[PDB]
Amino acid sequence: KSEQLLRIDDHDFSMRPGFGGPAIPVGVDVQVESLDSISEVDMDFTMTLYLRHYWKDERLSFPSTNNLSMTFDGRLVKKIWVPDMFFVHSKRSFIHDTTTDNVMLRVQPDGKVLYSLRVTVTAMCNMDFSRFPLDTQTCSLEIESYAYTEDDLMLYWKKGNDSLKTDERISLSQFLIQEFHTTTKLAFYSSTGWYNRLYINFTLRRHIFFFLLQTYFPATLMVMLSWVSFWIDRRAVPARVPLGITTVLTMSTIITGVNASMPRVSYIKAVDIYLWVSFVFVFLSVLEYAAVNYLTTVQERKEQKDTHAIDKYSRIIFPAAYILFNLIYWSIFS
Amino acid sequence: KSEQLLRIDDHDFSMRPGFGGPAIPVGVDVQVESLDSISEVDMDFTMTLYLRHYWKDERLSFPSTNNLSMTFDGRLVKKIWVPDMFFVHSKRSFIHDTTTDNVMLRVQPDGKVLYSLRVTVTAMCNMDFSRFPLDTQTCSLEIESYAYTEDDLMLYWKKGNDSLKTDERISLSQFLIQEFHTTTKLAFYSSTGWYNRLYINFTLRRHIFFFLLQTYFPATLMVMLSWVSFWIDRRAVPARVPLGITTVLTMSTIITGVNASMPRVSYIKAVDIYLWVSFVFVFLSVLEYAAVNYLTTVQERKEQKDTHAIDKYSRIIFPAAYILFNLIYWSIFS
Amino acid sequence: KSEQLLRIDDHDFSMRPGFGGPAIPVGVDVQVESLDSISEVDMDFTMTLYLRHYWKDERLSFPSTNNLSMTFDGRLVKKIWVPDMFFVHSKRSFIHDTTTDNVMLRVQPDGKVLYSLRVTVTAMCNMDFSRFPLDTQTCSLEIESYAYTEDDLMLYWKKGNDSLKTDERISLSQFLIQEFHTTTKLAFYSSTGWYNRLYINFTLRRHIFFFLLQTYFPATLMVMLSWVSFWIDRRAVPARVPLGITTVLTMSTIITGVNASMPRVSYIKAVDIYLWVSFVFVFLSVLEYAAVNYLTTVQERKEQKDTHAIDKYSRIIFPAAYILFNLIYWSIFS
Amino acid sequence: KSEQLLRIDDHDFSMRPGFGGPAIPVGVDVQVESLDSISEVDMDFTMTLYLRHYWKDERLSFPSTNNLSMTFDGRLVKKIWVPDMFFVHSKRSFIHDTTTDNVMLRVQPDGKVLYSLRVTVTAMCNMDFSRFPLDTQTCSLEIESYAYTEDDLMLYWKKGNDSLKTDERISLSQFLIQEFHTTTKLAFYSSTGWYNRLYINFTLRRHIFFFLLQTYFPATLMVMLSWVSFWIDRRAVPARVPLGITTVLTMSTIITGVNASMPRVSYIKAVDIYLWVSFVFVFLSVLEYAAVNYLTTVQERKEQKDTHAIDKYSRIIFPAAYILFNLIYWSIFS
Amino acid sequence: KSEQLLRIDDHDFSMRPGFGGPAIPVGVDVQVESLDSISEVDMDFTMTLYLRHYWKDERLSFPSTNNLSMTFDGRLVKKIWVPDMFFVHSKRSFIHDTTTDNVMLRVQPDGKVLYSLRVTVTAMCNMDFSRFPLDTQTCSLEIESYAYTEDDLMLYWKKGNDSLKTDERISLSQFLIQEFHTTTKLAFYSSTGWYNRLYINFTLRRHIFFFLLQTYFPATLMVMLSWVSFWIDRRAVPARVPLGITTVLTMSTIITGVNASMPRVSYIKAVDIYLWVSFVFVFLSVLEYAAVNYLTTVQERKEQKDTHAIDKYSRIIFPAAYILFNLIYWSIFS
Ligand SMILES: CCCCCCCCCCCC
Ligand SMILES: CCCCCCCCCCCC
Ligand SMILES: CCCCCCCCCCCC
Ligand SMILES: CCCCCCCCCCCC
Ligand SMILES: CCCCCCCCCCCC
Ligand SMILES: CCCCCCCCCC
Ligand SMILES: CCCCCCCCCC
Ligand SMILES: CCCCCCCCCC
Ligand SMILES: CCCCCCCCCC
Ligand SMILES: CCCCCCCCCC
Ligand SMILES: CCCCCCCCCC
Ligand SMILES: CCCCCCCCCC
Ligand SMILES: CCCCCCCCCC
Ligand SMILES: CCCCCCCCCC
Ligand SMILES: O=c1[nH]oc2c1CCNC2
Ligand SMILES: O=c1[nH]oc2c1CCNC2
Ligand SMILES: O=c1[nH]oc2c1CCNC2
Ligand SMILES: O=c1[nH]oc2c1CCNC2
Ligand SMILES: O=c1[nH]oc2c1CCNC2
Ligand SMILES: CCCCCCCC
Ligand SMILES: CCCCCCCC
Ligand SMILES: CCCCCCCC
Ligand SMILES: CCCCCCCC
Ligand SMILES: CCCCCCCC
Ligand SMILES: CCCCCC
Ligand SMILES: CCCCCC
Ligand SMILES: CCCCCC
Ligand SMILES: CCCCCC
Ligand SMILES: CCCCCC
Ligand SMILES: CCCCCC
Ligand SMILES: CCCCCC
Ligand SMILES: CCCCCC
Ligand SMILES: CCCCCC
Ligand SMILES: CCCCCC
Ligand SMILES: [Cl-]
Repeated sequence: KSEQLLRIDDHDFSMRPGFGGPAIPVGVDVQVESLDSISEVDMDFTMTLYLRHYWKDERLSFPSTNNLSMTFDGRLVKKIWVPDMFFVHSKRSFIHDTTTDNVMLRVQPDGKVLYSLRVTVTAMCNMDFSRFPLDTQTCSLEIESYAYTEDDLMLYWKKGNDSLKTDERISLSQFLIQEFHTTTKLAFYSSTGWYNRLYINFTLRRHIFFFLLQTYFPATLMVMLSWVSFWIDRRAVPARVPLGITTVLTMSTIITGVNASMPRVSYIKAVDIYLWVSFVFVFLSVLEYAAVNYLTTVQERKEQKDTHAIDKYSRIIFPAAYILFNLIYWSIFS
Repeated sequence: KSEQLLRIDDHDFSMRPGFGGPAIPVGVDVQVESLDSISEVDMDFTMTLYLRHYWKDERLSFPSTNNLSMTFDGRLVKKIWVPDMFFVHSKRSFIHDTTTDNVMLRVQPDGKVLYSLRVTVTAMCNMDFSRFPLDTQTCSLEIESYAYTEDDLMLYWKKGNDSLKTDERISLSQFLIQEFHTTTKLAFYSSTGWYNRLYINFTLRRHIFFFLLQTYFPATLMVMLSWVSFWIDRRAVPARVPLGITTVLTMSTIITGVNASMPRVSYIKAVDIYLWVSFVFVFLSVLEYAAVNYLTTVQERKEQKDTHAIDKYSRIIFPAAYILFNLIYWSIFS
Repeated sequence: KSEQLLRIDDHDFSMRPGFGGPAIPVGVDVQVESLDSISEVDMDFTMTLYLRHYWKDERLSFPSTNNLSMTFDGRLVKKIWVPDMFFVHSKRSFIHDTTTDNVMLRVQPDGKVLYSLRVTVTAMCNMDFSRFPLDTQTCSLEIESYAYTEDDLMLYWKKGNDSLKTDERISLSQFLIQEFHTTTKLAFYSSTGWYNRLYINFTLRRHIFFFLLQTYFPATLMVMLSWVSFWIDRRAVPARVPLGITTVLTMSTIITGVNASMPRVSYIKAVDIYLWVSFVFVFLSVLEYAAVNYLTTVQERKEQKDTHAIDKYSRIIFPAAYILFNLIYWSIFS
Repeated sequence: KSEQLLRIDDHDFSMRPGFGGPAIPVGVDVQVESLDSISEVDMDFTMTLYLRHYWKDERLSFPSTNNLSMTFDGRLVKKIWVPDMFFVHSKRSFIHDTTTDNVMLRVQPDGKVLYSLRVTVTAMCNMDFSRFPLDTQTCSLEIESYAYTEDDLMLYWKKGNDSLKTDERISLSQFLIQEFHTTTKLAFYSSTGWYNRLYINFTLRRHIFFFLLQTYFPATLMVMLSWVSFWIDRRAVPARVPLGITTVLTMSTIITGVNASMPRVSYIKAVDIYLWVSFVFVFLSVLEYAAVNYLTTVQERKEQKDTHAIDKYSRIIFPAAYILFNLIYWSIFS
Repeated sequence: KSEQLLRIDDHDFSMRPGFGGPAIPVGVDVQVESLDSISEVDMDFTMTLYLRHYWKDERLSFPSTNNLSMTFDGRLVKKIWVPDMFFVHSKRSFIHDTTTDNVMLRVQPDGKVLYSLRVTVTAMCNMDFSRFPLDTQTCSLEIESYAYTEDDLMLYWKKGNDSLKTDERISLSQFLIQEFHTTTKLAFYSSTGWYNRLYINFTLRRHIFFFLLQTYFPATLMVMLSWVSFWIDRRAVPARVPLGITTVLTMSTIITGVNASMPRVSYIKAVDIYLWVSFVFVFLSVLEYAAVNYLTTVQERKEQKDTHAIDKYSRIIFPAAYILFNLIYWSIFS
């Protein structure tokens, strides 16, 4: 029996190696397999990875006439001591178990141990959509011991920045992923003490040109089209009025569609500001012709009893104001 | 063996400490980690937290030459007595178990015990949307013993208002969170008796300006635009009619979009009242020109065989009525 | 040991109390905690409640110098006999298990037993939407023994109509709940025999005014607006034609939006009938002016080589027909 | 002890009754309780039913002074032999377990056994939507032994067509259910051999009138309305042009709404063909007036330097072509 | 007892057959039952299949007077050694367990073993939608040993390309499936070594004509309709202006609907390019008439104090440019 070579019943495996003395160091390596999904409304992401641990335990040393190691499955875990790692700020996770539990244990003749498992985790990530669609987001995954303070267990990256590997075909449907790196920091709990915590960081970005073409282009085109009325004869009322009222209707339908396609985030964003400023511009264009028509009718009635100056001034004033607004807007939001 | 220092087999752990005598006090502390989501249609919220208990049991005292404590995992729970807490008015919950069960047990040499676990819970919360989007909501989470009356188990906050801690980056996508505090109250069951119950309370609010700009602005702009027709010559029927009919169409499309974006709550809200009053105003504007045109045609036919008074009165009457309505509406709903 | 006071190993708990003789009566009480959700497409509802049982078993009597009872958790259930209740016509259910199983057992010194558990269940409910939104629905939850006929187990409400309690803040987002009561009836299975079955009944209703304002109002307003054209001069073709064609477009957009907001039920309802009758009315209004214009052009051409009678008759005929239709419709559907 | 009357430890229950000899027959009966849901996109359905088995095993015979049978729960299943049935072409299933496992076992004194359980299953069903909404679908549920060939286990319906029962109130929200019946057929696996397979069949249909009124009616009405322009004076260009352009807009909005309400199936259906033919008809109507106006302007200019024949021919040609198309279409698709 | 014929307790089943010597070969066969679903947003697919293994183990040989084999259920798996296969790049999987675990074991008298199970798996698949809807996708499923390198376990297809079978009625709602085949490749892990990996490949395609008719047809028809204005008299301003403004509105509504029906992929696709080029064409058509009207008004005013050349040139220039664009576009994207 392979389990009789290790004196399982001759040791108490309820206690850590080296109990009573200096803390036992544990090394960690991580391989990211894929990103599964992201949720903007719930502000969280899902990931699948391999987790590996390294430490030494003299109690597991066995005699040998060569240098071959023994491999075990997950059934041996319950008979020995292993680190109790958990993910911080996580919402749900589980360990794969098809066709059997995805757990492996390797023991060297001198007592070195390797412990590996395959897991999926969902973690929180606070997001800010003030500068949408030009916004940038940063995420992290956290690992910590649940019951062991730094005085008993010392947690670190096995090989520094080289302990993190990522799959070559990791990608997201609506985001670009960049700048993976790792960090460490100490955490304090008033109940027990200080703990070591490991981090994995990365950054997310959007495709700008797609959003530009979908949103900014039609509004600008509609604003430019609203200016055509300034060059039509003021005596053609049945041409002048329905032009403006149909332009307002088109702008309203565009805004409603754009709202219907965006993530349901209930606070002001930059695109909304741009759209509503364009709406206000379209509205003022109709007000202008209203004034011009009333003034012309009053003058004709008074005379009874050429280009109007308002149109001549508007032809210059409206484009200049729109250009100034664009310049300020793109200086603020880059 | 660490478990041989505690006389597990020398005691009956089916019975509470102090059985037959005064009730055993139990203290509680809670740390909120994050809010996960909220559902307005189902009226419930989800939360993740740490739960901690404190009590004393002489049966667990062990001799020691120092003052060091022993730490245990979840496997020891089934061999001893622990409080049976549960969440009241909850829909679902579970305990995290990756990479192993998130449970810890600490025993002092004098028999003091600390019991901590990490859990996610979904709880009900009745909501009222009468004053939407200006409404405010209050929520609470409840904790109670399942089988032990106050005569056997006394439940309380360990440190009063200081027993509650919240994460510094707790936030919701579409809500603002404020005013966390704790309370206690007694509950009565006719089957068994009286029980102690603990509460955790907080308040929710919306972003007003976003809803204002999305909903109230376009309706007001359309109502103001409908008034332009009063200043156009009454002899331009092909300009007067299509203006009004297109304004009605635009208002209808706006209302349909606004309905399509709101949570599916099937009873009257304030925003609906505002929108339909604006719709009625637009409708009356078309009726006005209908009357004016019929009267003018009748007068011309009678004569055959200047500004009309109706327009002159409407130019003043319509804005005043709209202002009065706004004043009453914003006095009622603040 | 508390379990040594009951002679567990001295009895066979695979057989019911009183085996071989008259059936053992069992009493039931239910407390409804909340309604969780409802699904109109799948026609089912979800509920959370406490379930309690009462019976007597002499085998569990224990000697005592006082009149105190013993309390047990769910671990004792597997060592004794308990009733095997199940929910009929249910889709899914489960028992809460945080922080431990929500089960309690109380034994009196004379052998009386109380057995309580907390459960969530989803049950079917056939619905008929013919009279939507004026429809009414009735639901029920059913409880029955799985393996025991009335000759072995007699099931009844412990205290008649007083065995049912409901929470004071039970509510649904889109429904009103009323008229809770209980009933019993016998059921027959050809495989085994007759069984007792318990019922819990309640009724559901909608908010009428919300649906009225959302649906019936705009259609009526559009039908009334379509009548304006009868009072405009027949010589203004460019005003008469686009009015009607835009009214048809507005009505079509309204119908499409109303369809987009309703539950996806694929058979005819009353609201659809009302909407399509209004659509037909709008369509006939355009046909009327088409005829009037053709007749006027023919007469002018013949003469070449005042109010038309059709308009004068239509002004009276259309409103009367619409009023008659409304009267019949609201007499049929109340 | 009831389990001591059956010599459990005196027999090997790892082997089928009659091992080494002729195959043991097993009879099956099924009672359908309800249909839970259907998914057109994923093409599958869900069902809840009772499953019952019948066979004889001499090893379970026990002496008795009467003819009473013994009833067992699911805990005895693991101690004896039972058939290993499974559902073929299924996606997921489970056995109900509230308040305990829904399993029953009945043993006669001569060794006859009845084995019943309550289960929910989701199964695949390939669907074809070519003739939607006039299409018809056929479904089936399949049952088979997992490890036993016909040489060891013979599976059949206990009572032929009478072994299938259905609930009197089984219904689906958007479908009609009819023609339940059962069949059997042999299946071959190259790995092991031949197996018996049982079938349960039924048929599904839609409500035709609802779809007719929702889809076909508005398109026909719009096509008929487009013909009005043929009877208006050709000199009223501002009435003729906007009529046609608004009719095209209305038709486009109707088609978009109809697409938005239908199941997301990405291949051509009959309703789409009808809608796009109507669209083409509307488009040709505008082209006609374009030609008429250009020809009239050319003739007036040439003369400078009555009803047009095109309108007279169109008034007859368009309705005849539409009627012919309808006749062919409804002859093809019935 | 059947398990006493195999000397279970006389062997250590924690170690592979042939331990210490050459690697043990294992053969694999797969039968695909159905495809369950696909997700374009999450880029993954689901499948159900049977998995079978073949190998030889002398430790399981038993004496026999004939050549009959013994069949076992899943309860024997835990008492012997079996290969630890797992799926690479998978998101979730599970083994069916109704009415019991779907596992079978067959042992020949000489020690040959067959091991079969039924499983459902969801796997990742990176997709590229640049050429949508004309795009093509390739997918694969991967199988590998979790703890055994090629030096200990040799994995291969049992019968080459004949080891893969597919159901005759496998289909997807919105895709066509073709070209199933298998491949093998070696993989390297720096932690342990080299591993054998098996592949299953297939290809996906769309229905082109459906997308053509739904998307490309209406845009082309609207572009062609916008050209009608070039043939109308330039003196009919109230006919010329609203035509163009309504054509722009119709095009915008079409684009919004098309966007509302497509999978939410946030980057540029070919269909978007086609739609926005058509939009630009419609916009230029309105600009043309604006210029023509201004020039005519200026000339009339100057004279005060026939066909215009712009229309004559446009009638030829616009269709030629559109044809050239179509030719280039369909040469690029085939
Ligand atoms: C809530 C933070 C300030 C947001 C400012 C938005 C201003 C937009 C006004 C648009 C007017 C048309
Ligand atoms: C149901 C509680 C009273 C709601 C009152 C709403 C009144 C709105 C009328 C709108 C008329 C256009
Ligand atoms: C299917 C049961 C009869 C439904 C009758 C509906 C009649 C509505 C006709 C509407 C015509 C515009
Ligand atoms: C893909 C199978 C043939 C489908 C034929 C559809 C023809 C519809 C043409 C509609 C033209 C407006
Ligand atoms: C992002 C890769 C290049 C995409 C090029 C799209 C060009 C489309 C322009 C449409 C102008 C109306
Ligand atoms: C904001 C004013 C709305 C009414 C303006 C009507 C036009 C006035 C022209 C003098
Ligand atoms: C008619 C004079 C020129 C009109 C266009 C002016 C554009 C000004 C942009 C700064
Ligand atoms: C509510 C009345 C609808 C018909 C009114 C038509 C206009 C009348 C002008 C005198
Ligand atoms: C249902 C008839 C459709 C064509 C009617 C065109 C108007 C005719 C006026 C005499
Ligand atoms: C012009 C005569 C009165 C027009 C309105 C008549 C309404 C009739 C409703 C019964
Ligand atoms: C003006 C002559 C009759 C117009 C309608 C003809 C309908 C033909 C349908 C076959
Ligand atoms: C398909 C042709 C589109 C341009 C036609 C413009 C009308 C021509 C009238 C002679
Ligand atoms: C000369 C006609 C000018 C028409 C107005 C153009 C304003 C927008 C220019 C892009
Ligand atoms: C009026 C001269 C012909 C107009 C149509 C020309 C089409 C050119 C396509 C290359
Ligand atoms: O309850 C606790 N007191 O400290 C810790 C926990 C859980 C997470 N590890 C540190
Ligand atoms: O069934 C009961 N009778 O009292 C209680 C319960 C459950 C919740 N604790 C108090
Ligand atoms: O299979 C059965 N034969 O009778 C019954 C069942 C289940 C539900 N209880 C009565
Ligand atoms: O793997 C198999 N070889 O034959 C069968 C199976 C499963 C389903 N029963 C027949
Ligand atoms: O952790 C590992 N080191 O090598 C492997 C694993 C898992 C998958 N098998 C090969
Ligand atoms: C009218 C558009 C101006 C854009 C300027 C952008 C400056 C970075
Ligand atoms: C016309 C808007 C009036 C708003 C008044 C608000 C008073 C608090
Ligand atoms: C025109 C509406 C008539 C409503 C009558 C209602 C009778 C109960
Ligand atoms: C114009 C509709 C004709 C319908 C004919 C139907 C023949 C079965
Ligand atoms: C105007 C459409 C031209 C299509 C050409 C296609 C060449 C393969
Ligand atoms: C829209 C503003 C017009 C101002 C006329 C004096
Ligand atoms: C805003 C334009 C004013 C023009 C004054 C003549
Ligand atoms: C819309 C009301 C008009 C009243 C004319 C007297
Ligand atoms: C409602 C306006 C009435 C005007 C009377 C002259
Ligand atoms: C819409 C019907 C008109 C009838 C003219 C005689
Ligand atoms: C339907 C109206 C007919 C009028 C006859 C003069
Ligand atoms: C729409 C086709 C018109 C043909 C004129 C000759
Ligand atoms: C398609 C109609 C042609 C008419 C010829 C005079
Ligand atoms: C739309 C471009 C018009 C150019 C006139 C010179
Ligand atoms: C783009 C058309 C230009 C025409 C020049 C006469
Ligand atoms: Cl006009």
